[PDB]
Amino acid sequence: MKAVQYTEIGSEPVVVDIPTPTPGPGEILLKVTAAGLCYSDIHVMDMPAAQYAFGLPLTLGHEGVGTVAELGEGVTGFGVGDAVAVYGPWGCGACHACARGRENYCTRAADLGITPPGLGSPGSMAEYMIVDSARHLVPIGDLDPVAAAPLTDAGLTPYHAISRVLPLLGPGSTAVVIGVGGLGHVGIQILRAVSAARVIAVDLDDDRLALAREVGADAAVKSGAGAADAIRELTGGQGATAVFDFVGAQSTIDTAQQVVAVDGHISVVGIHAGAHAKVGFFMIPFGASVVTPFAGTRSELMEVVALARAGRLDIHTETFTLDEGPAAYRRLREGSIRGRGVVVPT
Amino acid sequence: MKAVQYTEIGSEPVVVDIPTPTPGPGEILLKVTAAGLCYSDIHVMDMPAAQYAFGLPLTLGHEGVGTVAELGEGVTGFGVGDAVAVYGPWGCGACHACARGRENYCTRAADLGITPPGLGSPGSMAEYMIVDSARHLVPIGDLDPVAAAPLTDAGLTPYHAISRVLPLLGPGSTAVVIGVGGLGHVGIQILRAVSAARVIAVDLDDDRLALAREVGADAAVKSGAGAADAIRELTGGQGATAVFDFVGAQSTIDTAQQVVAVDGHISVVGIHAGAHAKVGFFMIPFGASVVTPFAGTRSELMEVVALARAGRLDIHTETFTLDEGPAAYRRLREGSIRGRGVVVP
Amino acid sequence: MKAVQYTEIGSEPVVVDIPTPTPGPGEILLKVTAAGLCYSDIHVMDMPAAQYAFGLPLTLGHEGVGTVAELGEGVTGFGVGDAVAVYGPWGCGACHACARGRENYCTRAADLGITPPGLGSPGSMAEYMIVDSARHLVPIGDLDPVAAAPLTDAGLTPYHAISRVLPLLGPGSTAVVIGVGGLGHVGIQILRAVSAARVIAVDLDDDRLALAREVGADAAVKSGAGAADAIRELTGGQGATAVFDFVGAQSTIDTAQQVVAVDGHISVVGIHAGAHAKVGFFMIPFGASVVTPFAGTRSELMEVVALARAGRLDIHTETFTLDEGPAAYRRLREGSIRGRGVVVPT
Amino acid sequence: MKAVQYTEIGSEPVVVDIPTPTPGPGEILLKVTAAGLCYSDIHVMDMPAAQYAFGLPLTLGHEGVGTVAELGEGVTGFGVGDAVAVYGPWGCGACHACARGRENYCTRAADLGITPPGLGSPGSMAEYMIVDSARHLVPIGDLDPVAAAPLTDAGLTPYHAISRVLPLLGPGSTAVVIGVGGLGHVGIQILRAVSAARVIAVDLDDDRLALAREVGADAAVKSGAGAADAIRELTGGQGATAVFDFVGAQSTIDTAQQVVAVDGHISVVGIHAGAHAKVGFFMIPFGASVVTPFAGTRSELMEVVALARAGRLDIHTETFTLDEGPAAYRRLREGSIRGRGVVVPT
Ligand SMILES: NC(=O)c1ccc[n+]([C@@H]2O[C@H](COP(=O)([O-])OP(=O)(O)OC[C@H]3O[C@@H](n4cnc5c(N)ncnc54)[C@H](O)[C@@H]3O)[C@@H](O)[C@H]2O)c1
Ligand SMILES: NC(=O)c1ccc[n+]([C@@H]2O[C@H](COP(=O)([O-])OP(=O)(O)OC[C@H]3O[C@@H](n4cnc5c(N)ncnc54)[C@H](O)[C@@H]3O)[C@@H](O)[C@H]2O)c1
Ligand SMILES: NC(=O)c1ccc[n+]([C@@H]2O[C@H](COP(=O)([O-])OP(=O)(O)OC[C@H]3O[C@@H](n4cnc5c(N)ncnc54)[C@H](O)[C@@H]3O)[C@@H](O)[C@H]2O)c1
Ligand SMILES: NC(=O)c1ccc[n+]([C@@H]2O[C@H](COP(=O)([O-])OP(=O)(O)OC[C@H]3O[C@@H](n4cnc5c(N)ncnc54)[C@H](O)[C@@H]3O)[C@@H](O)[C@H]2O)c1
Ligand SMILES: C[C@@H](CCC(=O)O)C(=O)O
Ligand SMILES: C[C@@H](CCC(=O)O)C(=O)O
Ligand SMILES: C[C@@H](CCC(=O)O)C(=O)O
Ligand SMILES: C[C@@H](CCC(=O)O)C(=O)O
Ligand SMILES: [Zn+2]
Ligand SMILES: [Zn+2]
Ligand SMILES: [Zn+2]
Ligand SMILES: [Zn+2]
Ligand SMILES: [Zn+2]
Ligand SMILES: [Zn+2]
Ligand SMILES: [Zn+2]
Ligand SMILES: [Zn+2]
Repeated sequence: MKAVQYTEIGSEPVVVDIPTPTPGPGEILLKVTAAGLCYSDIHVMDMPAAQYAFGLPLTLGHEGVGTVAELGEGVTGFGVGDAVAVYGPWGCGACHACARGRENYCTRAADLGITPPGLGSPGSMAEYMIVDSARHLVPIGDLDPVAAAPLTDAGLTPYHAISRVLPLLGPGSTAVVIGVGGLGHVGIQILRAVSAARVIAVDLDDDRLALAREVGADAAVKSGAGAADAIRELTGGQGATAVFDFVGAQSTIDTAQQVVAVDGHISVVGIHAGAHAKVGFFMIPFGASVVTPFAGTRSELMEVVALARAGRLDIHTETFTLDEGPAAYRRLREGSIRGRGVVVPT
Repeated sequence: MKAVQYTEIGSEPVVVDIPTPTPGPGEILLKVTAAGLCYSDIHVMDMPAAQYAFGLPLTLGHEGVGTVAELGEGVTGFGVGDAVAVYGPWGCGACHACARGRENYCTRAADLGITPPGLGSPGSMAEYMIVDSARHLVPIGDLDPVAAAPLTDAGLTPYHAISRVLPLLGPGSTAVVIGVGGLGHVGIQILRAVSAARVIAVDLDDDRLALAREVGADAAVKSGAGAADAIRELTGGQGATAVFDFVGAQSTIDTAQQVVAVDGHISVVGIHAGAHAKVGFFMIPFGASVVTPFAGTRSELMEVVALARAGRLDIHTETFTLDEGPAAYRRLREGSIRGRGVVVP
Repeated sequence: MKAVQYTEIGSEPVVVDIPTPTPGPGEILLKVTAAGLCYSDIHVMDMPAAQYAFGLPLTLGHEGVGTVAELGEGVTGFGVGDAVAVYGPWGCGACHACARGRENYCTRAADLGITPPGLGSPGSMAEYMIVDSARHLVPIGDLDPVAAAPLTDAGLTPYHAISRVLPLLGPGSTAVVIGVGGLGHVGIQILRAVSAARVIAVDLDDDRLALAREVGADAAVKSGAGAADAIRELTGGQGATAVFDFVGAQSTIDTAQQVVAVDGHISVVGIHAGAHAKVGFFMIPFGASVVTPFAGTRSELMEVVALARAGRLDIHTETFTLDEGPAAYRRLREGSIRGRGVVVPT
Repeated sequence: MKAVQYTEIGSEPVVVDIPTPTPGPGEILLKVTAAGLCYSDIHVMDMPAAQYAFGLPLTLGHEGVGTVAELGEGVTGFGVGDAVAVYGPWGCGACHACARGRENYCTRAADLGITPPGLGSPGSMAEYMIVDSARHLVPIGDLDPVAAAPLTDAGLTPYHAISRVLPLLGPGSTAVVIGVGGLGHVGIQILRAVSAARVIAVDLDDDRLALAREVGADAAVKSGAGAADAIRELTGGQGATAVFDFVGAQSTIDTAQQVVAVDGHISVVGIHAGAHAKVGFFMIPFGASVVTPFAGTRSELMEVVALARAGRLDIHTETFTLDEGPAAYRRLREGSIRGRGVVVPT
């Protein structure tokens, strides 16, 4: 089968021919119908040799949707042909976090050698992929696979981040979304669907601010030195109830701290090495909590899929073939994908 | 009346004779029965002239309990003689936070000129004190005033900090308490009363570790460079579900970040200027939230009082006269009060 | 001043001339700009002499909006001319419930002689009204008073009922609204604004089903013996996550029990004497909680006002003069007000 | 192997000799170390032929602890000899409830033919028992099996019931526990461990009231006509914040409604056919919710085990052999087991 793999440290990923895998006991083989590109793949491929720990080669893609092609021995709960999304952040399934579906916060996974697809195990950027267990598949019914693939991370991650503080986001609240890319453009829509928050989007790029308004942002602010003051002018001086920072650069985190309300929240979702919030007296408002959330829970993925099925999420995508996978990663690097890149095999 | 006031920047507070105040409309005059000393008073008196904004003179004391002495015009809901605790962090009463009793997070109070007693308005370190409104009094019934005065901040603040994340602190959880002083020794007891968390106390001083064990800590370990490893050995490598840092120095915040569990919590309660948690990827576990909480809510003060009345809080105090107030502040500075200092007028 | 009062047990309310009140210390005099009619007023006026406890005469109206006309001695926080809504369910202000703004659940109010306007104290169906304390006023800014008056009960009560179980109403959930009148037509809109629940409206009257669809219900079905089966067909056999019953008749409560999901919720909001849910094993699904909520909290009223100001609530009203107040009550009795009746004094 | 089975409708269970089962793929064979008797087994054996649906014969016992004896094909995560408690209310593992560990509220289990051990599948009152999946085992380490077996239902069920409303049970709250048997005597202890609620225990039997005080009840009240007044005298007239009714007879539910506070909670946990709360205006306080909870969640079982391991639960038991199993059921019927009956296979 055809796959896109990271094969050499510091090199672009390549299209390869590798064996179609066979599912062992408990496993499911999917025919991949769509595989999302996430900017985290760029972080992974930019790691120096000393830090990179996912093994080579690595079939990329941790945003996967497919149809069940083959059931491993003992698997029930799915039939051949069933359309499914892959729950990405695999946990041990047994610990207290996993018992609540919070496999994203499993502390046993590392020691047990459990790695996610596209991030230590073979990913979805291939004609076929293996899933370890039935509990990591969520049915999507007749959802368009191209728009469904991003739900598994571009949807799941903002959904989880928002869910952690949803009780704060009542009528009269304001939520700031910083970074209107793959995650952020879905984040805006989740906020509109599950809360009555007023949504202010922030981006460097005017076309991304246009995208923000297209997907339901109430206001759009240019990122940079003026952003904090502009956001404060929009919130009447009180600041924003919650800031969801999908960039996570020091400058955006600083913006977030300068605008968050007393008893509000900053969610640092975007990853920029070294960047951090400074949470201490006189540096942040009283009661304003800060967290770096990770991925999301099993039930949260189901909820994201339910939003999509109800017509609440307009996922902006551009489609690529497997052959175009490396080109798509170059596009993601340069910031020229308006929303989420999605590879559609064959 | 006799009062203890901060009167000159950089100087020790002094015992003064000033007029007994008279309550205006809506106000209540209390005869103070106990006034707690909080280390925040030390922070206030150490502010340089450029930062200090509470006015001079300032009658100290933001931990106050008393008996109703005089009702201002229009006040009902209290009779003369009623024993009451003063809710300290006065808000506007009208905004969305205040409407939920969360006057500690009122953003309108500053612009309206509303300041708390002992921190801009006259405090409880005096024979009498004024309270602005009935909603800032909580009845304490027959609670011993000496043990009650600390409830208003030493109790309230940890109670609020713990309450923010109480749903995390189920059976099998671990809570670390750093700093077993006024706040911390009450924090341990609140954790034991309202959760099934295992409680690990941390302090510099071995006598404070003994205090921690006396008030129900499951383990008590020495603060400093070895504390993170010692705490991890106790938690089996998984770390602590929540860390309540009542010191808030950079070294204790660093300890907190090195021990907090995935999806846990750090509450930076103690105040040390410039100190901060560094909340970013690779610097803290996934899902571990960090906050600097402030004071507590109206209903939280009532709950603290209810814990005290039920016998769940053994408040360790040392009692001082008004005349000894300045000496008590010196004792607080040097760290020689085992628990909370309380002035009794 | 002109007022509408209940003056004789069993008789229609009457238009009267009574003294314009003067505010004592702590009180505020409002010039009433709009006064809502609630079906609870019908329940009150239908009480026999032995049950009726609100005193005669009683100026009706517990849904009040006005402008501050006179400040009593010592009142600050409001200026003359400020547009305000009256928080209805007055409590003691001092107990643990009141300290959280939950004056609706105050247990001390009765013993202290504290009664709400229109329900023991003089109401808003008059040119002027007294409010006991500043904490019972919420600013409405430039909101149209006619559409604002219903927020104080038609908005507040459903808002509170929904808020009690808002965490259940995630994506994929279904909420049933029974009774699309004053409360119900606002309840539908609150559900759409603060949740991603699919909303199924139920009413006896086809025109009310049309109203339900106009204000955003996803489906609207006829009440009665077939309603439970029709709702189950819409929910795929799993039943409804939550049922908000704004009728509260035995037949509607029975419908609610026959459709509620496992681990769901029934909120019995409507008042029909003797009617009750039967909460016991084999009579209701496992984990399905049932409550009779009452009014709402101070912060909830502020949130309702915030929804209205954000354009999320289209309040359907019909306007009456004070002189038409008794006629409006006859209209409410016969069920011919499409939404909420509102008296506008002048 | 020896087992205790219900074999004939209306007859006492019998000691039988049946084949030792062998684990199929995914299954685990446990050597049973302790098997709890629950009064629900009495309800099951009293069902007429027309209602009884669990098949005959049925190996009783849905409170099971054991050691891993044999691993089925594919099972890892447990080693032979590991001490484990069985999570009883088996669900499908895949639905939204199950994804959160809430298999107790699974709606798919019935249609998939999934039944719990002792309640449709073979139970723990045998020398060995099969568990369907690793996710239904929770490690107990060196916990005494006799005191551990009741945790799986006598602990789990009250724990779940309490957990549903734990935020109500702050300092100053009162919780009433009605019925100080298997469940109730553990319920008291959970309340003391996880809340600062004052606990009032209610029972018919003075020896059970003594047991209540032994396990930490603050007060003990004789059940019956005087109980409501006695409880109100203890709560100062305000009533009880929460009532956990482990009897669920009409008289105890009536007591519960007569004592529950405004904005409180009644949890009807005990099963008495036909008995129900009457939740309607004028029949219950405003805001007082009522539910019939069922079993508990996966993570709740882990928490119960954690309480036991921390020394917070003193489980009162009487031990029986397998041969004495039928005698133990007679003892349970007559109400002569002080706490929980536990069979220990030889
Ligand atoms: N925490 C998690 O679990 C998690 C999960 C997935 C992705 N991520 C991270 O989230 C981030 C976003 O991922 P993506 O795939 O959406 O990226 P993307 O490249 O699709 O989007 C980036 C967006 O941010 C904007 N942007 C860049 N710098 C900005 C600034 N200084 N101010 C405002 N806007 C700015 C860009 O214009 C673009 O709209 C990445 O760092 C990724 O690794 C985190
Ligand atoms: N956030 C708020 O709303 C709020 C409210 C009140 C007080 N505070 C702050 O809480 C802090 C504690 O106040 P207090 O009155 O309890 O102080 P205290 O002087 O009574 O107690 C300090 C305790 O901390 C211990 N300690 C000091 N340095 C330590 C270290 N590095 N590691 C471990 N233990 C250490 C001491 O040995 C002592 O037991 C102060 O900074 C105070 O200003 C905050
Ligand atoms: N719990 C509380 O705090 C609270 C507060 C306010 C009002 N209420 C009560 O809520 C109820 C609704 O009040 P309102 O002012 O909205 O009434 P309304 O008369 O404006 O609306 C009643 C609606 O219910 C519909 N209806 C009547 N019987 C029905 C049935 N069997 N099935 C379906 N629909 C039916 C009518 O067609 C109408 O659309 C009243 O009983 C009132 O007393 C309760
Ligand atoms: N909801 C669930 O998921 C669930 C789970 C397990 C058990 N149960 C049910 O819980 C109930 C209790 O089970 P158990 O095994 O603890 O029973 P048990 O026989 O061990 O205890 C019954 C206790 O209730 C007391 N009692 C009986 N009638 C009473 C009355 N009128 N007032 C006060 N006390 C009274 C008895 O004296 C005894 O102390 C049973 O009905 C059982 O079926 C429910
Ligand atoms: C490398 C990065 C992957 C997150 C993601 O799934 O996008 C992470 O593990 O934090
Ligand atoms: C000066 C200090 C006071 C805190 C306290 O009330 O103890 C603060 O405002 O943070
Ligand atoms: C009299 C009635 C008033 C309800 C309402 O405010 O509509 C009640 O209190 O039940
Ligand atoms: C028969 C009974 C079993 C409850 C239990 O597990 O004890 C029920 O299904 O409710
Ligand atoms: Zn990603
Ligand atoms: Zn795990
Ligand atoms: Zn202080
Ligand atoms: Zn305020
Ligand atoms: Zn009404
Ligand atoms: Zn009250
Ligand atoms: Zn049972
Ligand atoms: Zn299920």
